[PDB]
Amino acid sequence: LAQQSQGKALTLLDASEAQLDGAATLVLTFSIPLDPEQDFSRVVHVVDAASGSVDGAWELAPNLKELRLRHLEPERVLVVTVDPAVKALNNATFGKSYEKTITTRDVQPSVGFASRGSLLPGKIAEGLPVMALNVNHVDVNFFRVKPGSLASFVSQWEYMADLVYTGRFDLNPARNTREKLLLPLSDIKPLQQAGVYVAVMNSNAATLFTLSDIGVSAHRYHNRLDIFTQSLENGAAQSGIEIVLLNDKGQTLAQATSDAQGHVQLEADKAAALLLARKEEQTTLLDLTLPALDLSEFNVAGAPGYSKQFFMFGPRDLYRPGETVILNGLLRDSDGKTLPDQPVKLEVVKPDGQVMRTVVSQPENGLYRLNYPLDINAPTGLWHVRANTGDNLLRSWDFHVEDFMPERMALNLTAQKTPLAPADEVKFSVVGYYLYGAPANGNTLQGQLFLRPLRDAVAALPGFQFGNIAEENLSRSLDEVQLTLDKGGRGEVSAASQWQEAHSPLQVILQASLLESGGRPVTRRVEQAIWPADTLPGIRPQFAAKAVYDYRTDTTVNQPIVDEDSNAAFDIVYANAQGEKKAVSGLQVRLIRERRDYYWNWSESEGWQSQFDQKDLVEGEQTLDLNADETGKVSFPVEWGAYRLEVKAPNETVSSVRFWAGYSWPDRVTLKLDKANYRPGDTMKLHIAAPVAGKGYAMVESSDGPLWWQAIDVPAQGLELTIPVDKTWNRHDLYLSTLVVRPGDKSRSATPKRAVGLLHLPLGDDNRRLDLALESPAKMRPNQPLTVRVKASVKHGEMPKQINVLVSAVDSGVLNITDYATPDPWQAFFGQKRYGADIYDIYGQVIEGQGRLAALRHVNIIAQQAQPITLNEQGEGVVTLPIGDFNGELRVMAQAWTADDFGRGESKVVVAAPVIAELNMPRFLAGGDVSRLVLDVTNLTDRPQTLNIALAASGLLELLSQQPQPVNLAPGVRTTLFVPVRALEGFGEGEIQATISGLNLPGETLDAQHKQWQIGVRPAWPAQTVNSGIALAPGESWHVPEQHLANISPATLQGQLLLSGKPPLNLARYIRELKAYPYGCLEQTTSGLFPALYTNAAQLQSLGITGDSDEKRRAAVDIGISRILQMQRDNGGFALWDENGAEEPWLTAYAMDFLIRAGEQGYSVPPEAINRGNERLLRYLQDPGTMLIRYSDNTQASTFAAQAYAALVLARQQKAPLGTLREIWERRSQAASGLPLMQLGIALNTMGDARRGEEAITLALNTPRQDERQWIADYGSSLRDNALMLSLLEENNLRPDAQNALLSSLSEQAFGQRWLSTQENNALFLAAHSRQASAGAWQVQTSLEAQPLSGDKALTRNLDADQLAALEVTNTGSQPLWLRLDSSGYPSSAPEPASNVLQIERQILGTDGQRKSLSSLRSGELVLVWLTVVADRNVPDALVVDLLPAGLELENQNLASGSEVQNLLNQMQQADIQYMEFRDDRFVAAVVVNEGQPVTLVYLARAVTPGTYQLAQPQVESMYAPQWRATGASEGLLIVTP
Repeated sequence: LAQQSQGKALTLLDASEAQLDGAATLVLTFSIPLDPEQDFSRVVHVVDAASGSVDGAWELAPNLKELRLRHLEPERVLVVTVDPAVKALNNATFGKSYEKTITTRDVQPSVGFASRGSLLPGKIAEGLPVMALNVNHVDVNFFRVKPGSLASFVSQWEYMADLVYTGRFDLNPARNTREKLLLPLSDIKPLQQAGVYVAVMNSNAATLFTLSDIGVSAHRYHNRLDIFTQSLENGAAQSGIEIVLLNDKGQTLAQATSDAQGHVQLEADKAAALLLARKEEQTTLLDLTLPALDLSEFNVAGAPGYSKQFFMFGPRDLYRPGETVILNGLLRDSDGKTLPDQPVKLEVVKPDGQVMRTVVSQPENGLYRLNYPLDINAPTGLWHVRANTGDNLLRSWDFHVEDFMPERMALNLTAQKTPLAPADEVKFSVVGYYLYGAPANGNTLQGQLFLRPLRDAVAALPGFQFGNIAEENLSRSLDEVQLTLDKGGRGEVSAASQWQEAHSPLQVILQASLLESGGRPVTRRVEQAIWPADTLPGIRPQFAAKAVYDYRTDTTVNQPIVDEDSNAAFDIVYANAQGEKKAVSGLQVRLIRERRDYYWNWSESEGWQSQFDQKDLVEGEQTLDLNADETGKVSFPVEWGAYRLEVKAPNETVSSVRFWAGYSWPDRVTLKLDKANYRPGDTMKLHIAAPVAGKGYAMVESSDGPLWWQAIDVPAQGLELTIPVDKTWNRHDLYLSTLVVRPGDKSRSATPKRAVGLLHLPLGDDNRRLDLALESPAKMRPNQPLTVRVKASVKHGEMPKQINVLVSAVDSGVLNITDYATPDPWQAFFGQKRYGADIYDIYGQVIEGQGRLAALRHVNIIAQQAQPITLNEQGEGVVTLPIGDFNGELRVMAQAWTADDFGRGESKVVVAAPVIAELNMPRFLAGGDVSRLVLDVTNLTDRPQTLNIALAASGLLELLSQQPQPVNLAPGVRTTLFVPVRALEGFGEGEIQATISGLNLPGETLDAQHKQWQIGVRPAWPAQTVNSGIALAPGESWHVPEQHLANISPATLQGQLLLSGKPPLNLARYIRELKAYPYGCLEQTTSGLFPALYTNAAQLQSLGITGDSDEKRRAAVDIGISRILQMQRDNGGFALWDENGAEEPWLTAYAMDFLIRAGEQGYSVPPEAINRGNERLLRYLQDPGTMLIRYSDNTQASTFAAQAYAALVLARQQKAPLGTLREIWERRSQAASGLPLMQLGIALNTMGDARRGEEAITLALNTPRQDERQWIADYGSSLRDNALMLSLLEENNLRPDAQNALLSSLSEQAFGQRWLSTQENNALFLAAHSRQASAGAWQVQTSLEAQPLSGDKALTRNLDADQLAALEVTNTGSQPLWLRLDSSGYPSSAPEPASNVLQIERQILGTDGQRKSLSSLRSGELVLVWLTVVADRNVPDALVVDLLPAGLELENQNLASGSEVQNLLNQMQQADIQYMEFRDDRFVAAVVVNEGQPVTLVYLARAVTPGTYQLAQPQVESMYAPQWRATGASEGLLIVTP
């Protein structure tokens, strides 16, 4: 706005100094708002008439009138000048120049201690730092705290004294400048006397400091506290008494006195804050609530140490919504030994913290397993599996859930295969195209070239490594690719040779992203091999890689290792790219030892870093000769350290392989041990070396508490100790601590008076590791079992018995996303556990630690896991893993375990297909749609191929063209076949089947390639249902009304005939109508689950319903329950569409009711959900204000309904406080229906007061639903209310003569048919379900069968399109006969647009804004689908559904380049949209339609697959008053062209 200032001039109101935010600030105040753009510098300026220019950082307030300048130096003469410009907002401009001089005035004085104090003691403790500003002197009192009330006094501090005043310190700081001055105390005799003192002046007016000789140290554990009291003065070792106190509270928790060693042992958990150590007059304190000593630079990192070790693991940690998460678990003690059988409580936790499933998992032959089906609409993000073993210390297995959107484009990158010489330049062939069979034209490809060392350079010879691993400049980045592509799809990249000196095989890797519209690119990578000679040397170690820990990676890694002082064997070859093995003589084979000399190095911002100087030494050398087809074998004696075997050929080509001979690959107290690794029986030789000689104590400890300790005196030549290893030392969380202290309190040369040393105590054993060798072919063909053979080894001792192995196979791509390391149980049970203790000290604070070092280096996923096998006597086993499709690299993994031992196994299998065939098709099809499918076929073999492709259509789909001719494909070439198909009327799926014959492969027989695609097929027009019924007197006849047949196409025409001897209820109709399209709505999902909850296949088939073998049903119930839980809010309440949506109490009550009912039928639901639900319902009852019912017409009725239902739901659980029920009953007049009164009545009847219950029931049966249908927020109707009331009556067994009459009336009332709500269907089902119509005899003659139909219970029978068109029924029974006939089918002609209350219209525009034809659309073209909905009422539950033509796919983005289009979008921004989802074949939108304001909806759509597609009418309805419907016109057809 700001035009309120229009017509006004611009004058300066006030330019002056002021205190702003505690700082001296210059403020100019103008009359009217200024131009907020930063132009203040060439117009308004300040000038010191002495110093000159100053800070010109002009600031403008939230107000546009005041211009500020912060931080002015005191007592300064400032000249402020305002030039004639400034402009302001209404371009008024300031008149002339305004100059004003001002003095900035002095600052108010201040003084106080820089610190509240510290508990650090001293022998004299001089110098008290103070921050003075313009102050000549300070008076300070000096108190001495009473040794009696000392405790309470100090406890009052942090979270009672005499007086020894001296005071008056002369502080002479410079003017207008805050200086840090110190107060001497050395020349104050009445203060050197030990004790606790407090200074106070008259803003930190007081500080504290202690004088004492007692130097205290403390090690706190999770439940134990060990204290060591020694002297600050005479080295170490001291007695004395000490106490542990509470937080704020000065109350004692425990007391003790030091022994002859200084040690003390106390039991304390939390709250034990202040620690106080006295020796008569001397007293030293320690605040344990402060931060402990930082040990970040020590090797103390690791996993927490638990008594019970629960190792959770699986094939992967990255899943997509829909597929099942697999989890395995192994439970052991603190030394990896078996514990007695016990359960474990596992909970699945989704990102927002809520629990999705809670299982008490039992083990099976020692292995815990957990499968969790992720819902199709599961939240993406970080999930946890939370395990409880009983200690209430929660274990957590993290796993990510992500969803990947398709690429809708294809990029092909190819190279020259055969290696190039360094002289050659490298050129890459690029071919990009759209999936619907169109060249990617003008698409800007952007990528990058990389240079890497090729070591796997010969596929014919696996294991052989090529190239000098020591050669420099083998791994660097090259040029960046930016190619406009231009041509119809094709492009060419090139790379000039920056490599010549290279003596190793190189590879140049292109990584390129193809761009569409700056939205979701298609990235691919390709590599070109480069050799320095047509033939090269190659090394393959005979010894196998062993599993070892890498602290940089923090996971178990395979490395080539041999035993210390041994013989390293190697296979050498002289070979080329193709083929194998050539002749050569005089191969120079050197064994190079890599010697490293480590040394520490200090710096300014690096701190103490561990450096090292390396040197390569030639330990061994041999000379070798090789003939044609020979594998030379060399053996080199090795000792210890890192080696590399180097083979050099006469053509100056080098190949090196690094390996190790040993499994081992200043400001602190350096600790050393005699030998790495121990056992619970040996003895430790501990060497302690400190920079400066001193006294203190060493310790061997863990979590829980210390296992050994000793006070020590370390001279200037180190110290040697001998420590025994008890039998109770088998924890792997053991650490060896050392504390050394310098004698003198004061000294020179700085010297850290405190020195700490801390070393992890090695105790593991390499004899308990199962070494796993996984044998499998490095290459295989898809759709054939992958055979993996396991071979275990142990090195020392015999083969353990009953080795359980758990093999898995996962696509390496999925693993590389998360950098997923193959899980190892060994490192889990025997790995280095963390230092579980906090060190509290009284000496100087820790330096900082700088910090610990780090390290530096749609398609359905293939992810399997076989059952656990058991190896034989030789430790051998075999597993088969059926590989589906897939073309890439599988990482085969295996975890093994016995009772005491554990192991890991890795392997890599390249799954590759000879030829690849991909069929691009639309996301679905509609009956009658003709569509052009694109079949891309590529030949990856080295030979040319003549393939015979055979296509076959199955299901609701047929081919239109003849079979393809035989295709001649050259190596690497791709061809495109067009497959015109048509869909068939019906609801189902169509399958395309492809068979490729020929192939030809020397060495392989190979059965012909088969492939199969499925596609969804739905009728373009909504299903039409027609219901009839009648009562037939004895002798009467009845024929099928022509209404059931007219304008409906046969073969799609179903029908159900219900015959009953009493007023019936269409159970099967309710059930069948409760089986609708997803949409994801809560209530819809819940209502649909009630039938499945109370009907087995036995009962279903009796009604003419088949499918789901009960287990499938129960699984569906589970899926439903998940889908329900995925919408429970954080506060326990539920929402209609999503977890972050508005809250609806009635739905909360509903969902809860279903969940309780589900629990009653043996289905599991996490107690968190149930409990928060019940809490929320209870709060609905006891705090009605928390509710917020939106779009209601009668809030009191809404509230009463919600409260009544909640009351019932809780009352069922015996959790409904009667007082509140009565408190509600005293508001019964607000009820706008009988149902709430009924429910509340049952609640009262349930929780005691039967009288008011019966009253509520009787009243309910005489309280008709009264409301002009607006909302009320009970999702209800007269029908559903009467149904649910009858249901409650029948369920609770109450009034008979009422439920009979009501049942009959309801059966009669059910003739408000054709369009019922899900809630109505559910209610009707609940009514019919709990019904007991008893014996009702009936006989009838029909056209269906020669014999009469007869029964005493109501019978439902199915009818085909013929039986139904010829139906005749005649009662041949003595008594009457009730007959119902329900029909359903799909139209033969497009139906006329209808309308009722709601009105829908659709118009298609172009992105330009103009109207667009749906008969001239080319592929890849965008169109705006403009929907408009209107109604003469307030429809809060309006749901828009716009069926797509298969030729259009939706762009998923809400809100929607300009022009009158924006004038539509805006209107969409004014529409209160509840929910919106862009499906594969639908546009959906939950919205409220207010009276007399049209709802505008626009959504973007892209044309893709060429063809002639059916086009359906728009559709809108009221979800719970579904007689209010509208379908609005259609152009008839959609044409998409290439």
